[PDB]
Amino acid sequence: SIGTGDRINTVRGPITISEAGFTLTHEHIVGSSAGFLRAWPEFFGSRAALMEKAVRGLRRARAAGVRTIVDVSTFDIGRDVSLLAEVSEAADVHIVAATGLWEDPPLSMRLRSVEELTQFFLREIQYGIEDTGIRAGIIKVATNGKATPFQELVLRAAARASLATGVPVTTHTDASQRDGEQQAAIFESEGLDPSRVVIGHSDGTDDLDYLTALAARGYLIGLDGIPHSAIGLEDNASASSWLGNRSWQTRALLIKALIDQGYVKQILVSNDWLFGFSSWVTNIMDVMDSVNPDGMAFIPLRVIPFLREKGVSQETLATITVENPARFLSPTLRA
Amino acid sequence: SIGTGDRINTVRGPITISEAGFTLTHEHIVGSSAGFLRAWPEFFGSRAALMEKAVRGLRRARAAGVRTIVDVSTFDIGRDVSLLAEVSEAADVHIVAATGLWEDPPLSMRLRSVEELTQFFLREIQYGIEDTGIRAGIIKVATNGKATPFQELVLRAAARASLATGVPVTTHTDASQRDGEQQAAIFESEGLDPSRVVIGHSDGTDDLDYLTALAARGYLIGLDGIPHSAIGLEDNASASSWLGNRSWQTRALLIKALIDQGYVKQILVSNDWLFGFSSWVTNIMDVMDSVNPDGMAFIPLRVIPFLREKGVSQETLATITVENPARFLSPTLRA
Ligand SMILES: CCOP(=O)(O)Cc1ccc(C)cc1
Ligand SMILES: CCOP(=O)(O)Cc1ccc(C)cc1
Ligand SMILES: [Zn+2]
Ligand SMILES: [Zn+2]
Ligand SMILES: [Zn+2]
Ligand SMILES: [Zn+2]
Repeated sequence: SIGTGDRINTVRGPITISEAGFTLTHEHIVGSSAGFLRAWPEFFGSRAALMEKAVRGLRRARAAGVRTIVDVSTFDIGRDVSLLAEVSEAADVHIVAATGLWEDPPLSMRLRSVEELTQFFLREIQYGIEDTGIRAGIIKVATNGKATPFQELVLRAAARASLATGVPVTTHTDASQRDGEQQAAIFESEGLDPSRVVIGHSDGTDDLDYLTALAARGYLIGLDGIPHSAIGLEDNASASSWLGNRSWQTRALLIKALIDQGYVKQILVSNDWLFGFSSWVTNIMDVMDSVNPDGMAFIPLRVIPFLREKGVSQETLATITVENPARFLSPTLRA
Repeated sequence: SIGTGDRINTVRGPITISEAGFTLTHEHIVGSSAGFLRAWPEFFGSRAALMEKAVRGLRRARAAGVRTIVDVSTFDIGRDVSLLAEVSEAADVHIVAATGLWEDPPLSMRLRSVEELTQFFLREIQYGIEDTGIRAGIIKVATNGKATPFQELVLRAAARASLATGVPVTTHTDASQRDGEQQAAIFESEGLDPSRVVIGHSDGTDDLDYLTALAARGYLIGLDGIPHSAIGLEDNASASSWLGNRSWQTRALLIKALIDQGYVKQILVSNDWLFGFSSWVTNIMDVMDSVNPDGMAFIPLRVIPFLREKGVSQETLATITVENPARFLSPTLRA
């Protein structure tokens, strides 16, 4: 009970590699902000309504074959690990929680040094989140174009926490700006092995030069938003820029491109779904649920059959959906 | 137990006007960020260390004559009303908690409409903060120069919540940019009476044209940071720009200027002290405590005697420190 060791931390305790099964590596129960669900639960109808909706969605994902999700909600996404543990137990789906910082850190984080941030990320991996004793199994970081000075520190702190514990790093990018190239430079400057990093939102680009430049160095490629656009604060007239300019089939075909290039063991697929979403326009969930009623079951019910139709084998899809997440999540300095 | 009515809400329940006594109207137990004390209590040594330090400081303030403080920490300052109630009971000092939003709201707040924000502020005044049942007795808002679009909505929502409940509004300004002039315009556009508003950090300027333009319309003037600079994110080489360019005597003399102009009933004085401070550089509390060891007792131990030495009567100082805060805090549409 003291030490990361080799099992994977979930919000209901450690699991073996063989228990993870079919794993969605980039998901959210709720996309929110620190403190917001505790301060304003009625925003979501109620906490009970959100919890019940998440249990129904995870039971639908489980019926389609999902056994684990990685909830990549950080502190500043409003991660509530008590809600994750309740939903995990009710749905009988393992949930891996995250540490790290996304793109909305408050001043009490933004003023911290790289050493202080490393202490905070290590707290959440090695000791517990808040007073719950629940430990993170992944470290989430973010850029949106060139890193801000503080995001460079977050990247470096995530590398240090990974180098101490063997827990991997998952990134948010603006893939259209090729952020993974700067993220890789910063991680490598700290000595992190690329096999401990997934460069996320990588389905937000069709640039195979960018994607293969990352995979060739050993990074995992997170094709993690297949049923929806790589969304961002476009201001002006954003709202339901949800679906995106590109079809889900176009994003899914990147999975086949990377298989065809030899990178089957470096692909991680997901929906980047959520059951509540306060860090966006009001009623965004009506739009999301009308467009993708399968929610987190979209990957197994629609993307897997589509790839089979395109000639990808069941064995190759099991490597992507079962073997890769287990190898990636199992703590190590080199996977 | 349902309804604002006429008593003042504190973190230990309603008090009468006569129970408030000598009141500091702009203070903080902790200056932080939402969720931060729960997620990283070791930043402050521990939660117990911060709590004990706050109890010692409030007992020193009580020994100097203070009976109530108004903790103007919002959601995004990391207000923890359970910590306030614990400290209040241990120190035997009443604490009035705040709703509203300061200058660090997260995306889940910044994307909300004026109606949604009003619902949130009314929740915290009329129902309770989080699941505590503790109700706010004041609404805190902020600008730093020209209002952002979202800060205009916060100002308007604060006015609407005040117009429904009679709870007053307290503002953060960059006084050097005369923000209170735009804040007054926005409040008045919603129908709020100026007697329900204190324009804070007004000791951050020597501009008597600005200060009297506000007082002449009926606003209260918050001379609320006497022992320290009106601090802000100056970046570059901020850190210990704590003391400021102006002396505490220069700020205190604004109190006498406004008395001499006829505005004794519109002055509110405070320290704007805190016992922990994570929304600033590390170890800022060492600097603060070395420079002002009297903490929240600075007003009664140093500013009151200084004003007496300058010819202000004990009766005039009781109006400022006892009568004005009771009249201001007691819920009403017109004070
Ligand atoms: C909840 C975090 O979700 P995400 O996967 O980064 C998608 C996302 C949500 C909200 C904003 C402002 C940008 C992007
Ligand atoms: C805790 C809120 O305190 P304040 O009175 O506005 C003084 C203040 C603190 C922190 C920053 C970044 C600006 C100003
Ligand atoms: Zn993201
Ligand atoms: Zn996400
Ligand atoms: Zn302020
Ligand atoms: Zn303050």
